[PDB]
Amino acid sequence: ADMKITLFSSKPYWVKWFNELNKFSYEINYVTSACDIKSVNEAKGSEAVCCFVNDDLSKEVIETLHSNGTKVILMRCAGFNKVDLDTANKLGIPVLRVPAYSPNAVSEYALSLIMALNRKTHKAHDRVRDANFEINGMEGFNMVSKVYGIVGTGNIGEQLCRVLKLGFGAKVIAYDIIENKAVTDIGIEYVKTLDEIWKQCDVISLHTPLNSQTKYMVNSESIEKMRDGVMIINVSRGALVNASDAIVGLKSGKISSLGMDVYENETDYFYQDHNGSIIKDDNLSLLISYPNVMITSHQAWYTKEAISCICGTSLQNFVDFRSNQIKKSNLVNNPI
Ligand SMILES: NC(=O)c1ccc[n+]([C@@H]2O[C@H](COP(=O)([O-])OP(=O)(O)OC[C@H]3O[C@@H](n4cnc5c(N)ncnc54)[C@H](O)[C@@H]3O)[C@@H](O)[C@H]2O)c1
Repeated sequence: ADMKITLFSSKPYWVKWFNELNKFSYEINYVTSACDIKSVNEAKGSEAVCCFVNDDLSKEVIETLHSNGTKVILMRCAGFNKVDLDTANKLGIPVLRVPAYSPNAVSEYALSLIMALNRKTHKAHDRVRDANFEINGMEGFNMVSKVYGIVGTGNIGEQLCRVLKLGFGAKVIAYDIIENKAVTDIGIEYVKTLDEIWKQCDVISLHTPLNSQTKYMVNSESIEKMRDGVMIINVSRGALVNASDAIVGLKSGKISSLGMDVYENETDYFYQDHNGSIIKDDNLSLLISYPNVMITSHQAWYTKEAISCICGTSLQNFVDFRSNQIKKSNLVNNPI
């Protein structure tokens, strides 16, 4: 019990890294299933549980977890939108996240999606595999010929700004409620209203969190106000884009391409192999089938450095918990 971790939403990459980095003699119970009320029993007698972005740390499961001997929750990710902190606080349970995995991983993936919808290397790859070497349809653009707008000049945003403005010499505009200095210091200009981003930008990448303001940022109102042939990247939170609006945009031609590593109803799909079963989500089924849409299963973060840091940090969180030395930066809630 005292040294046992039950790790929910296990996959081979989790096992591989958590073992490699487990230098502290911890017993790890890897559960393939996700942490929901049907699964929370598997943690019985486990002092610590480790969860990921799509686990269900709801009031009831937390209560069960506490009523069965677990005392610390380990978020092996920086997000916690699905953890009822209040239940945890009242039960004296710390939740401990990994606030800082390499943001370059997410920014350079966002670039990846741009390059891919641009030069269409996947399309090329799918054709050549079928012995079709015709390149009609794969005309791209020089990177400097488009105006990139970044919404959210934070930790990931800032990086995408550097690589663009610095690596290609492109014209880059930012919209943010604050104003990251690193962005203004390399001659990138901020616009006061998003309405300017639409008017001026050819490819837009979103790097804000999801909140009552940013939700459905991309919708019919804004899509209409956008340029023709706009490319939209979104590797942040799926709900920044109203997918059915986005489809209308794509159908009517207003939107040239769409790249998303995240999706509003992603919880019932990502990370799992569901071949042979009908996706019942029609927007998601359609987006996947459209030929100018990149949809990937929330993997922008998955580099060697990011997952090494994630696992190593969660394990470290456990040892900190037990030496009563929790790092302020990793404690999300406030238990008694
Ligand atoms: N694997 C993945 O796909 C993955 C990995 C890490 C982070 N993310 C997502 O990327 C998003 C941002 O990442 P980050 O680490 O750079 O966060 P961050 O705190 O460093 O930056 C968030 C920025 O959004 C700015 N902003 C501008 N307008 C805003 C508005 N109207 N409402 C709220 N914020 C506004 C804020 O000032 C802030 O700087 C996160 O929401 C996170 O969910 C995805």
